[PDB]
Amino acid sequence: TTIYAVRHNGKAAMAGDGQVTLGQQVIMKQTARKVRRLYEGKVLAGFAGSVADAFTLFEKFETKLQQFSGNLERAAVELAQEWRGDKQLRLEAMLIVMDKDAILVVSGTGEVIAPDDDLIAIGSGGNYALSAGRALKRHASHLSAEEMAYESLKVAADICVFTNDNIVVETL
Amino acid sequence: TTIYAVRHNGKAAMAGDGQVTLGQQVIMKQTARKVRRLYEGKVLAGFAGSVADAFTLFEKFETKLQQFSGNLERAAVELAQEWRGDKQLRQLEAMLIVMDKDAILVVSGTGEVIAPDDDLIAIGSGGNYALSAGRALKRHASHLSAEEMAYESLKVAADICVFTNDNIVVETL
Amino acid sequence: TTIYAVRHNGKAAMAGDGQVTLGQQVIMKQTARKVRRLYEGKVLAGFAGSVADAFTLFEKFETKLQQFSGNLERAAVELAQEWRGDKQLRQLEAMLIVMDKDAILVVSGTGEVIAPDDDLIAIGSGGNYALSAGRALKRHASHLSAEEMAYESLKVAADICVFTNDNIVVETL
Amino acid sequence: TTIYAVRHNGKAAMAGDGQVTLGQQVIMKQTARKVRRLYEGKVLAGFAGSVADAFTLFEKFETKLQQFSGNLERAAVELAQEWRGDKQLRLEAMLIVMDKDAILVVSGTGEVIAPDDDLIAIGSGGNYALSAGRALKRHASHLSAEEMAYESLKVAADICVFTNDNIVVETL
Amino acid sequence: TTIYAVRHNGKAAMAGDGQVTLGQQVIMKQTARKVRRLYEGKVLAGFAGSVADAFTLFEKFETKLQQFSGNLERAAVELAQEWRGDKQLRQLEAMLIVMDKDAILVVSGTGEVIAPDDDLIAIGSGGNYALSAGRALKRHASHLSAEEMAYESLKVAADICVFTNDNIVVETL
Amino acid sequence: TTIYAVRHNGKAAMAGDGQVTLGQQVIMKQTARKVRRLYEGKVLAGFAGSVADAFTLFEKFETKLQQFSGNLERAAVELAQEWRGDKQLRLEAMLIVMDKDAILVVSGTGEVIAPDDDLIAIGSGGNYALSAGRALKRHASHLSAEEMAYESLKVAADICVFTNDNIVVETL
Amino acid sequence: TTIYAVRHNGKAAMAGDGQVTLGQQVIMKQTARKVRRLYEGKVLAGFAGSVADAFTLFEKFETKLQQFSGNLERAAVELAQEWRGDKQLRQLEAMLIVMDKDAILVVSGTGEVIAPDDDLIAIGSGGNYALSAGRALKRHASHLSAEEMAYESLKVAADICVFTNDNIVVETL
Amino acid sequence: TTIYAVRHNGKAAMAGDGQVTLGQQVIMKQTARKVRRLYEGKVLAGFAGSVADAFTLFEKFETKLQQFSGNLERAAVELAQEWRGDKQLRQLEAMLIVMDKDAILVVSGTGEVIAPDDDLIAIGSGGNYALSAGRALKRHASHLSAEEMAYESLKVAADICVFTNDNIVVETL
Amino acid sequence: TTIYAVRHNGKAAMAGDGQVTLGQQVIMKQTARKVRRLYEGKVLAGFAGSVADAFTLFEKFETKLQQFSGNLERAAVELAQEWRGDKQLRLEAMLIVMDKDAILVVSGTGEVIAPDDDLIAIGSGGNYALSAGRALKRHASHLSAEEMAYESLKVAADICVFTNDNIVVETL
Amino acid sequence: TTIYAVRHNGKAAMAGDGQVTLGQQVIMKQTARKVRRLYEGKVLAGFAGSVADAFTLFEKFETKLQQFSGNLERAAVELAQEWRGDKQLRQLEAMLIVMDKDAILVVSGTGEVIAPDDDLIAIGSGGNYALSAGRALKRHASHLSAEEMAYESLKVAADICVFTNDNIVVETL
Amino acid sequence: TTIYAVRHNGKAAMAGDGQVTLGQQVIMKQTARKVRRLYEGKVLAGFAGSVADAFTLFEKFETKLQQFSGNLERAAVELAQEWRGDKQLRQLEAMLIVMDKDAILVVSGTGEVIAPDDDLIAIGSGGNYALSAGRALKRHASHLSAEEMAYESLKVAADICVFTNDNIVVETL
Repeated sequence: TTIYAVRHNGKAAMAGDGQVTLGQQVIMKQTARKVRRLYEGKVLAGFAGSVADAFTLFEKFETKLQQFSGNLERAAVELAQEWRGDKQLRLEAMLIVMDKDAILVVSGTGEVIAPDDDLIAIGSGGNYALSAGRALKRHASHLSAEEMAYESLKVAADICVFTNDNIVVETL
Repeated sequence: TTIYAVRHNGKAAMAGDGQVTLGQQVIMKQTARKVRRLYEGKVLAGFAGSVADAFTLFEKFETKLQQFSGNLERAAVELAQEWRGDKQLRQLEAMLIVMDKDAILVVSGTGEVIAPDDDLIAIGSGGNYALSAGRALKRHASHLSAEEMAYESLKVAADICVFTNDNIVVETL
Repeated sequence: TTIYAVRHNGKAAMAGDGQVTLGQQVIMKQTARKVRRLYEGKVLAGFAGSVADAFTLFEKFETKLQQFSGNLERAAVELAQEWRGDKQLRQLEAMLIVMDKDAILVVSGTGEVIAPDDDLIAIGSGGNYALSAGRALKRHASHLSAEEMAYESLKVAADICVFTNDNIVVETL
Repeated sequence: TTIYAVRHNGKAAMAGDGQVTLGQQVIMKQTARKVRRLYEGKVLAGFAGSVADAFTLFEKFETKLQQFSGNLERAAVELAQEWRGDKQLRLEAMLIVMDKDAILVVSGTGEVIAPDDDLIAIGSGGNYALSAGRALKRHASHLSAEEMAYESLKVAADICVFTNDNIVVETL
Repeated sequence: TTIYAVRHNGKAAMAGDGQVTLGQQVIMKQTARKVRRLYEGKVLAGFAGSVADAFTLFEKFETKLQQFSGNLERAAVELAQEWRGDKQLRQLEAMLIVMDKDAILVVSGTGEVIAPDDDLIAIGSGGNYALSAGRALKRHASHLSAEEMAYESLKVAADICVFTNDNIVVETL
Repeated sequence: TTIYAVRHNGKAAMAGDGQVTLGQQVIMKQTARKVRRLYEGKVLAGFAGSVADAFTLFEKFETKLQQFSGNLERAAVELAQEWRGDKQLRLEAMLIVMDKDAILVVSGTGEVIAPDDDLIAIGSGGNYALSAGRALKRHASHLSAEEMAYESLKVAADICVFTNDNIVVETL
Repeated sequence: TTIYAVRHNGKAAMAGDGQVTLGQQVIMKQTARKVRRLYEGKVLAGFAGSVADAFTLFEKFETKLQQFSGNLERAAVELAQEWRGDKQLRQLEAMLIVMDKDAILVVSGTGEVIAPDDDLIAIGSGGNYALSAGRALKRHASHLSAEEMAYESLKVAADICVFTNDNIVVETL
Repeated sequence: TTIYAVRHNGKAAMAGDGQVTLGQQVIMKQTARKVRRLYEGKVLAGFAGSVADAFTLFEKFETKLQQFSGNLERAAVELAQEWRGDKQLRQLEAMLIVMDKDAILVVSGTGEVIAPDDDLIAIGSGGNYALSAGRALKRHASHLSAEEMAYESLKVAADICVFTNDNIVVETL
Repeated sequence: TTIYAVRHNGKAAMAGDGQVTLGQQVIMKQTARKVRRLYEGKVLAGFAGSVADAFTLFEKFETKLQQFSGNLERAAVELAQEWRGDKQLRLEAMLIVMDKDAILVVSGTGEVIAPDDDLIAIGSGGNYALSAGRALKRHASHLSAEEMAYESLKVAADICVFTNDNIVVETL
Repeated sequence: TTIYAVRHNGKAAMAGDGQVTLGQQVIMKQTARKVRRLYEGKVLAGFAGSVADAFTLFEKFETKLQQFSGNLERAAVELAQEWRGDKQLRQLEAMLIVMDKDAILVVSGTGEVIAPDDDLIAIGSGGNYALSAGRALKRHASHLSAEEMAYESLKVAADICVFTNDNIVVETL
Repeated sequence: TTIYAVRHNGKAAMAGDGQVTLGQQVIMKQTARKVRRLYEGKVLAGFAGSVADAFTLFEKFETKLQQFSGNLERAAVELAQEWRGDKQLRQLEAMLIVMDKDAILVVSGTGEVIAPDDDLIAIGSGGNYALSAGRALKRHASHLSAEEMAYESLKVAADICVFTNDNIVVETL
């Protein structure tokens, strides 16, 4: 799994692959959709874990956003301390959220991280898309956010055994 | 244990073996019936796991279907979230297979709800072998019926997996 | 990694993928060729482990093929007891597969030598998936040649195993 | 540690960082030189382990090259099966070698790998420089091999805690 | 410990040894009686674990026998899902065996409920040894009564299992 | 620790040593009293664990005896299933109880054991006093219960590093 | 991570780096600000763990600062016994550091509360390296202010600790 | 940490060191005060463990003393049973030392309440060394006062144990 | 397995059971003979391990006895340091040897132990026969050495799950 | 086991207990003599391990005492590097203690050679307890001879260590 | 153990403490001399580890110096390769410090030969603390001599590390 988000030239994008793996060994699905639209379509979210846990956190993050009038950082922080508060969800998959202004990553370890260069990724191949995204932002700034997100996922897909090239890109 | 569901040529079939193994070493039963009919004969379900856990998850799922108006996909996800929260029923190992005349779904104890792209999938220790046979059969032997594909895929899994025998029972919707 | 051999209808074939994985996570190569021709082109061999160990065992097996008048079964067995006798290669978890015009054999670090009952067998991460596909094709698609069978069996394994890709090279005898 | 090699437009390069880490926790040196010239300056080699093990393998690889008249692949293969043969050196650090025609990676696990796209890397941050190098080769082919090797190391340096930005680039 | 039940030729019997072992090393008792009569004498039950857990499960099973009009199969299944539902007894590795005039059932901490295909089954350390003896006697010594079969099966297990002695008590129905 | 009980010739006895060991290595006390009188002096009890756990179980066993009119076996059984029921006490030290008619051993594993020959023991050296007690009952039946209990403890004391010879014998 | 506090020559300072590391291998952020101002700007606090836990403990400590008339030592101690009393934060291996105009305190998941003997202390991965630098500067470079001391101590730690960078933010009181 | 109590020649003294160690490797404080006065100066108590756990157990013990009319022995046992039941306060590692003008007691997290036969005892990582010195001193150097024996025994423990220093503070009743 | 030796009233005896257990779970033989005669019938030996290891040590101990003219202690000591010297035999089963004058126990850990009271035992139930043998020597000295050895084994047999009552007693 | 050596007031003594323990649980001997006289009676030596290893090291040390003109310190050091150089005795966790009229030395499997700062040292399970007693007696009971000191130090250790008894044999030089 | 070498202002100094610890818990010596002079007073060497291993590696290094004509760098690398090959002398834990009037070097048991960029470095359990102090001193207290920096850096390490004491001995070239 790899989910990469990038704000570039007033355009925001988030791309994800489609592979689902069981027991770190077998492929069970190739066409999964891991990028979801939240909060009246003003937030692009993604989760590197299971769909049951993803939907549970997506729901709790939506009520936090409605509680704080779309304050992405404050909603993420209280979700993180609520997430760590739960017996069951306290899980090493990470959450990535993004509105028109900020990007954030929320981990089960309670870390809330905003990227320094408006680009970040999660999943088993996230550091590979992050590596390609940074080279693209510096040496290929003529690419759009959607193009950057797609090429970074494609780079990580050829490296990560748990990330395929069935890449879907969502724009805000 | 190997349970396999396939939708082919307008028919739906779910097969399963009958071996019950304890301690990953000893056989105690050879003729178990692992494929059950739910929701007044409209849902075929099976469970890789124990009997009491199967009946528990079977009841919660049928309850979910009546509450969600027969929506298999929405009931499977809600059951998955309920399954993960319950600390007594939480089995990362166990998996659930369900199928109606329209869709097939697998509910993981890890919380994953998977819909097969090719309308065939399997669970259990030998499920990936039946999955391999079924894919080959759907491609190069499409003349076989759904219940024939289900039986032949279970037969291949049984000759490879030590926890799956050839006492195969096929249920057709 | 997946390597699958099949002797079907007077033909022999051995196919392998091309993916090389490090640390069970990262892909370093996609177009590796793991099926090597041995003994004046009369023998096909494959190894599920590393390149260094593959060559070491290939040369030793080639030696004993000259030593035993090209007798695959006896060359395989004494290679197996020397393999186990070496303090180096005893720790290898990968297996070796060899075939000629008349026989298929698998040699292991366990000291195993297996002739398949149906003239088809596989090794590697997804070998059991290609084996299931091959057995289903052998029974319900016997019109396919050995070259198509080995190729189609590998693609089924490639779509399930995360350590096996579709860059499949089929070497026929 | 990260050592990245790339052949591009008839030019060959290999870059390495300078950080040395003890116990995966403390930095002991920042200016180490990890890229060495072998075989009359026709081979660029690098090792992701300790300098004693690096020099030992560098010496055995030089005699193999002189034995096989510069056959990089045949020298690497017999070094790998000799490497696995040794009681002590049988070690999870990897070796990278490169002449004017080929690039190779040799692991203590006996793997001899030639890259598909004339670029590869080793070390704790090697997959990050590999990720940036592939995005650069596709979307910034106007860069030279030396420039590509330097930017890939710099990308991996900002990601890997064991890789610093004291990057030295050697060209063949 | 070994407890073996058999319904053969219109008779039912359940036998158990008497050895109690602590720490898998030391014998504390030799004449324990592990076969208890339940439900107005119409049910025989045995537990391979400790006395405290045996009584706890015996009373709960006796409750559900009154609750379900003496239906063994359904009382066993809901006892199995409550057993698994308790944070206490979920960790128990021992199994429970129950029988009446018409059925034999084994309930486990795994949530298992198994009806034997041949009306004979066993539990405990040497249950598989008594099971093998019972199946051989069922096929080649069918003239023996259920009481002799259960007794002879236990003595075979006692001569192999270090945790099973010859102080065997056969309770017939 | 070793606590041995024996009924012999209408006389009942229970003997215990006095050593207390911390961390299975250091001696902290030599004069501990491990045999206690319960239920109006009609029950001799002993516990092979800590004094806080001993007093807790001694209290729960006394109320069970008063609830069942001195039925030693029924009180022990429901104590055992209550003992296993507790989160904290569910402990590998064992309990030994004895009235004028029966002897019982209750373990944290839920085992309730009456001896076949009216003699039994608990503790790290219990099997050694049990071994000597059985040889004494067969080849030295002229000894009293109190003498038998004392000599069995003394035999176990010279063998078990956690059992000293400060032996106190209580008779019913 | 490294956070170092020092009260020297009538001044108070607390400095921290900016590196955030995941899995002890990968850097996700370089410009984090881990020194937060508390209690109407009269208290500086820092946490070596995650952001969620840092805020949780910051708000609880701020509560007890109002609750105890701004008494750092007593607010720290009762925060420590509540921290240990929570089944959540008991498992936290990181420590908390707090200071006002008169005292410096470190609170741990161990239940520890330590006032430094020389009005200087540090926490985090490289805290002991900044502590050593601070003590050497306190003895042989007492002319430096508390702001320069805390800053220089962090740079020494940054050049040794792989989890501490040079993006140091010094908050003075 | 080493705390040692001795009653000798009509005087009672309890000594302790001042070293606070984290991670069994690093020193953070050298002048801690581990011997506290309780129950209006009539009880000397110390705690091998953390500060927050010490203050928690100190408060529960003083509460136990007021409820049991100053009975040290009955309060120590009741505190021990309360300590074992509380899953949040349960520390098998930690130990508590208490002493009045009549008795000395040690309360273990394992639940043991020990009264010394020779009216001297110690707790902490270096307690057995101070215990060894104190026994030798009470036998062959009885001319020393109780506070002298307490200091000299701590001084011997400090030169042997790496977790105990010579910053010894002696409190006399 | 239990092998017990005792010198008593000028008579020497060594008794052993007959049970052989595989994997600490299953009984494979009930009539094994574990007490062997060595050195012209002047030494009674026993081994608590496998028959292949027993015969190997029995042979090496016989040549040591012939080398030292029947010095039981000196032969046992050099066997023990030779035993620890071997790569394969360096094994937690113990050896027991006995001539007309001394009894010794030799462990794979290099311990050579002569009993203080002319009686000692080895095997999984050795401490139980040792416990009964000491009570018998003190409170039933009218028994012969052969009777004492038999009753001690019989006591250990009813306690140890790995020791049966097929007891053979050999006298010197 | 405890062995303690002391050179005090122109006298030298080495004392040891007699308890032999197997499996850290059971006592096999109570009157063992672990202090052996070496090198024409001019050297006392003791080993905290097994008898076989004690003799092996005793003979090797006696060899190097002849080899080095009875120089204890140099014979000890080269014995230490040969001890570590042997693949056998490298795994020994016990230590060796040697003394003559002028020096005391401890040699370890770690390769350690230590001369005590105060001419007294101990080895074995309770060596640190006898060491503490010896240091207290050296400071506050200097009138005792070396023979009484070594004897009294061992009895203190015997009353604390479960692997050390009171059957103490004091060998004077 | 902490050994620290610094070259400053035309002078070279190497300091070390005197604590010897066994089992990471108990002190056996407080006045050891860990800094040795080699190569006829031209080389200062120290060893974090045991005595016998120090003398062994000291001898092999001096032999390497005579063979390489006093070349510290070439002798250190050759010793490192020799150290890794010897399976009896291979200590991943141990480290070696050497220094002449020109260079400083550290030889790791992991095989690393490091030359400090700032001409100061340290080894041992508390070496990174002395390294932190020394860097701060070279920057903000350059007026101190090399032997003063060596002592003060060891003094800071000793007050933090539990395995390093203040019995510091400084050797100057």
